[PDB]
Amino acid sequence: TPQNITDLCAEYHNTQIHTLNDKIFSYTESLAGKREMAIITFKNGATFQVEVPGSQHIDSQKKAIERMKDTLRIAYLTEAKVEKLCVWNNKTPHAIAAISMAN
Amino acid sequence: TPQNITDLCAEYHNTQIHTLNDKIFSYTESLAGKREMAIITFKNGATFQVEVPGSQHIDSQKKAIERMKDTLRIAYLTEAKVEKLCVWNNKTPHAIAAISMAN
Amino acid sequence: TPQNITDLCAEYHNTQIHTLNDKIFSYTESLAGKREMAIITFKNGATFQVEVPGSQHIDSQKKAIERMKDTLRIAYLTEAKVEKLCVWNNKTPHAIAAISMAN
Amino acid sequence: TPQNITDLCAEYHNTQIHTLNDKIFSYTESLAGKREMAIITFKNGATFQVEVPGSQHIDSQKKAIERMKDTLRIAYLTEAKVEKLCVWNNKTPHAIAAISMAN
Amino acid sequence: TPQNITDLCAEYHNTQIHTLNDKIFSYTESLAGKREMAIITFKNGATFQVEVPGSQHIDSQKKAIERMKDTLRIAYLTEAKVEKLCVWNNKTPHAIAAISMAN
Repeated sequence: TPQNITDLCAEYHNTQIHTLNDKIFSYTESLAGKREMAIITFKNGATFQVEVPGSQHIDSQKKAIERMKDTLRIAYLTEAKVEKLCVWNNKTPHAIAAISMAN
Repeated sequence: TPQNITDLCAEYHNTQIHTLNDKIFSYTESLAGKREMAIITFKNGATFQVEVPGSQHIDSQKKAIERMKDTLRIAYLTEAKVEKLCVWNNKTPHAIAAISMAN
Repeated sequence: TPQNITDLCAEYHNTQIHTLNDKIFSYTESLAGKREMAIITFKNGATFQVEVPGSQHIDSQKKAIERMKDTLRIAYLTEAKVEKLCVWNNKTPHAIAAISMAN
Repeated sequence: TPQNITDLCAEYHNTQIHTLNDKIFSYTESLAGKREMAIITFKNGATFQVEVPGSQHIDSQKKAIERMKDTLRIAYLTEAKVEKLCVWNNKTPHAIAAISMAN
Repeated sequence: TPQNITDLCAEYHNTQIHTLNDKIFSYTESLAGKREMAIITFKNGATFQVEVPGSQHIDSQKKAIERMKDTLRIAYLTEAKVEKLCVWNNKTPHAIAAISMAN
């Protein structure tokens, strides 16, 4: 086991960390057909999506997506302080793979 | 992959943007047969519904109506602040497609 | 589609509106067999129940009952003023069909 | 149907009420195989468990245990104030039947 | 049945206790394939993992796994303040089995 976000992130091909150290600026949640996604923003314009679940997503992968969106929300809403993000740079916007929180 | 709500909205036919910049005045919720839904209001009188799930409801779409419901509830209690709303104008009350939260 | 809590209650047969404009005095919960339920109490003395699901509920309704059980708990913990309650008046305690919370 | 914890407690035969009028002092939760449960405590030492969901249970019951677990964490974190508790006394510790939180 | 964290941990031999009497320093959640889990950190630099739901789990536990991720998140964001930890010792990072929270 990886022990940290950095180490975790290292284990995937099209990956990358962002070091935010700030709370999310906006949260968007879509229910719209094929657009069942959440998008987040930082005051610097850093925009990130939580992916539309696909069949490219394992079983394990899928639920734990619903959880990432539960997390984005409570963080957004409690005024967070996001540290870093692990992300799939091979998408626009960048796909959140993992989040790290620390005050 | 849309990077904001406005754009997202644009990917559809009976759609429309509301820019409120206000928290929900009221929140309504129901379990009575065939009217299993939620309804939000604002102090200008603008009312919006989260629909009762039916056919034209992808299973993934379906799970997503549920999360909307959690969302308008917590947003309601946390003294909200809803920037935008993508809605199906071909409904009455207007059908919530997506929500945008900005501070 | 109902536009508010009042015309929605009207859609139903053995219903009626109480308008409280007050917070929940007490909340109660049982996991006891055949009594898996919740009970609300208002300071004036008014008592209501979130009914135990049995045949008389449509599957969809069941999912709704759990969300209802969720809203009452949180409104309670928060001291969320409860505006109205649409209530099936053919049960004792009065069985809740819908809840309205206003600012 | 019953409209208070007292009437409901009494519908069962290996029961008793505890009147605490105080917030939960400690909250313990476990994923230990076969010991999937929680234990609550009060300041002076009273201990109660929410059971591992099995086969003396009725099923309607199985989800209602889940929510009891939810109610006790939230009540813990938000420093609640337990009015009452209905408990199966033929079990050590005391297995929570129902819970009462009063304003 | 166990009466406390100490008791429970006491039933396994590949399990060890940690007493922290501190609130979590960092919370890390991942949805990356084969890495769907969470990581928590203490300022003493103590690091813990909630395991990915593998073959060494019972279906009861899987549900509980979910719950533990819910607890850690609530505790983190709430400045929780964890007392003790009963952990699975034959792994690194040490994997959680049960938590105790007192205040």
